[PDB]
Amino acid sequence: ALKVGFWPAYSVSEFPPSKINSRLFTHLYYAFAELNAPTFEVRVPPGSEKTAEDFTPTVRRLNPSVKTLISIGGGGSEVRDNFAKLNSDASARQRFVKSSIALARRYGFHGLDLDYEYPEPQLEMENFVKLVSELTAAIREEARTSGKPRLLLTEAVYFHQKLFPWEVVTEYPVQFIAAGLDWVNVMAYDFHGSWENFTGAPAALRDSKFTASVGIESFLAAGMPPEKLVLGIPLFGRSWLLKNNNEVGIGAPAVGAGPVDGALSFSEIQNFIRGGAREVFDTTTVSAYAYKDNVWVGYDNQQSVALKVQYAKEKRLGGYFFWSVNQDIDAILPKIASDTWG
Ligand SMILES: CC(=O)N[C@@H]1[C@@H](O)[C@H](O[C@@H]2O[C@H](CO)[C@@H](O[C@@H]3O[C@H](CO)[C@@H](O)[C@H](O)[C@H]3NC(C)=O)[C@H](O)[C@H]2NC(C)=O)[C@@H](CO)O[C@H]1O
Ligand SMILES: CC(=O)N[C@@H]1[C@@H](O)[C@H](O[C@@H]2O[C@H](CO)[C@@H](O)[C@H](O)[C@H]2NC(C)=O)[C@@H](CO)O[C@H]1O
Repeated sequence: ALKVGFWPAYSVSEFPPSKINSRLFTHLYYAFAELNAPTFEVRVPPGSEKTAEDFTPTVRRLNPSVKTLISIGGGGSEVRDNFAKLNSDASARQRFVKSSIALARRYGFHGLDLDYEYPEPQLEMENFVKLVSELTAAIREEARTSGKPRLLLTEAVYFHQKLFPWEVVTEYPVQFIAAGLDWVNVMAYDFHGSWENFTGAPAALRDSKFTASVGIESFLAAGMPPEKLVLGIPLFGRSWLLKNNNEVGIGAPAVGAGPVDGALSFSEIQNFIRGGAREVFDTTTVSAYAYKDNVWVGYDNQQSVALKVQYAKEKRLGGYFFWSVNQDIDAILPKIASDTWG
């Protein structure tokens, strides 16, 4: 039963690792180490070496059984560009593989994660396959030479097995992934947001083609062992500005991004509700939304998280993950999730 949380280094001043309730997790990720083109000597951003080193001893103090991984990359164009450059260059791949393994050992992490959004089109998937195959082999070799248990290896994946479901250019090779990786973190969110002129459920479990269940179904149908899938749950919501204050449900017309630039942490959503916003549970999508005046936000709440976690158990999945733990400062949703699986 994998109970996974991502801690982003950007949040250190407001949410240091000491604030994570590690009792509610089995694995905690440090996000992110950088690719460091053109040498591809993978590293944490210079200046954050102390934070990276202290992360694992700190989180283990509250739950010694908890393990940690360091995630390399992240969302966004710069990371994607760097992976694409890296994966086409055999010498660069070698430097990346060696330095990433060294990095995990240097800071006392138990594993590595790759966050590459996304290995498409076909050429990019083919070259990513080369990188990951080489990384798997080197991880096994390092275990042999050091005598230590092999580093864990995971990666972030799109919600769906096909890239992309409306126009397939490539797809995740599930047998390859199951053999080389301990699990994948399924990013079952960002289905809807301010890029649309209507409100919607950003992480709908079901409904539409853009749902967590449809995505999970696609990986399983391709042949992914269910235990290799870890269901992502966001600790943030997507927000809109409403066109009309009297149209406040799902599918209401919108005029752009709400605060803050279209995303609001769960903790800020709790503040929003305490400040007069009305919370609504949407049973159709298994999600929540809240609104006040011209601001509308869709997110996961106590009820929808319990339902999603039970869904993951019903579907025989490896577990669940939260992005990102700094966004639920009181750990309300990680608590519900942990209690639900137990
Ligand atoms: C596994 C996963 O969920 N991956 C993707 C997420 O990483 C991504 O969340 C966003 O991550 C970036 C990088 O950590 C965040 O950007 C940072 O934001 C802070 C605060 O605003 C700012 O100080 C930093 O400068 C900025 N760093 C960078 C490198 O841009 C961003 O806040 C995260 N967004 C949310 C909503 O949590 C999500 C969403 O884009 O996508 C996942 O696929
Ligand atoms: C061809 C087309 O219109 N495709 C739409 C997708 O762009 C859209 O995907 C979403 O795009 C957002 C803006 O780039 C991203 O923030 C978000 O991650 C992404 N979500 C997914 C699941 O791919 C989808 C979903 O709204 O709709 C398609 O119609």
